[PDB]
Amino acid sequence: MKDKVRAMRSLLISDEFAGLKNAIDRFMLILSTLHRIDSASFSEATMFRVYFADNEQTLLASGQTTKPKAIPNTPFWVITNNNTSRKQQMVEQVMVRMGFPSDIIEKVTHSI
Repeated sequence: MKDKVRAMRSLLISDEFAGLKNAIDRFMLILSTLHRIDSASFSEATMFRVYFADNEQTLLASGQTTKPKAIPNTPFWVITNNNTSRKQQMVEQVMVRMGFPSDIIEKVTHSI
């Protein structure tokens, strides 16, 4: 887990992440990165209100105004009809389930 923590820390100080001025894109890059780091763990944590799916329609079936969006470089979709607080909670839920320690989770969610 220490190397996974290191990867999330590396994201937070990366040029790509720093350049993002909007919460939605930071949210998305965080999710993409979590999947990159451990796709199996990410899959379990997200497929476990429904926030995530492996297709757009499932999320539209949950609600027509959920504004589902594809998580880049993954097979997954996430609802985006939400504020930054809710985005933070979603990322926390995922990262807790994937086994991350709270310290890095706080830094990652605060960055959204």
